[PDB]
Amino acid sequence: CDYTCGSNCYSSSDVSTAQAAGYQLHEDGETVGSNSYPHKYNNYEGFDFSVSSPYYEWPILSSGDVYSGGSPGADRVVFNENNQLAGVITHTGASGNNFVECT
Ligand SMILES: Nc1nc2c(ncn2[C@@H]2O[C@H](CO)[C@@H](O)[C@H]2OP(=O)(O)O)c(=O)[nH]1
Ligand code: NA
Ligand code: NA
Repeated sequence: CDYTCGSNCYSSSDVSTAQAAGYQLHEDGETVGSNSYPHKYNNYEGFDFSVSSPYYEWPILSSGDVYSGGSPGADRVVFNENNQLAGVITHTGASGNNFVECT
């Protein structure tokens, strides 16, 4: 696994595919789903991302398909304004409504 979010296993191609879809919607000024993804990720957790902000979060799904407006699940891809990958985060293993980084 390139990224492990709890029990979910993601390759760098699964991440690139998810990011490309979130980035396109972001540029278009449109969102999908009841929680309106993609949307800004503030970095309250204080992850040390090596690319610049602003950051946006978009769901990445364990099933392998691109998020298509249903349940976002626990996992997210985080990307910035230049379509650079910041990281992959999850609610799995985090307390409250915080996130932890996938490893
Ligand atoms: N845990 C977490 N939630 C965030 C972050 N950025 C935005 N959100 C949350 O995502 C949702 C969409 O904006 C809001 O509930 C917002 O929470 P706050 O209301 O606390 O800002 C972040 O860095 N961490
Ligand atoms: Na809009
Ligand atoms: Na809890």
